[PDB]
Amino acid sequence: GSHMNPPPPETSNPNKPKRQTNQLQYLLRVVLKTLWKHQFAWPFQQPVDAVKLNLPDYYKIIKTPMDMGTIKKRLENNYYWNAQECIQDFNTMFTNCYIYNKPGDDIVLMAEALEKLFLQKINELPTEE
Ligand SMILES: Cn1cc(Br)cc(N)c1=O
Repeated sequence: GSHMNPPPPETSNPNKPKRQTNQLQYLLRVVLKTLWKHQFAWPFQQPVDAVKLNLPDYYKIIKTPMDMGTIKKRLENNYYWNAQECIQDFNTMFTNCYIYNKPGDDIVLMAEALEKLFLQKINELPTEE
């Protein structure tokens, strides 16, 4: 894509130690699955293309970009060590949305719908085996 967008967040790095936990499996099989398929998922399924969306200040404001495309790749490619790292990525995606966009903008209502499902699922994050 455009050189004016940053490189996406890292999804592969052999230097970072990896593990596959029952909680990370839940995060892919329940949490990501639930949000990915939601009618409102599409703005969150890949990094923000600030060029295409004509948001030139997006990456001036948002210095910790995250999206569900990146999280899906992280989960499928076993990038994470623990559930907290993955939960932190989802919370970053939501907070970035609420910081950048005006409250009650469509994008905000979409994030809110996903976040509601997210909280319900995360309260049921299984005990670590
Ligand atoms: C996350 N997200 C996605 C799209 Br599309 C447009 C935005 N303003 C945004 O914040």
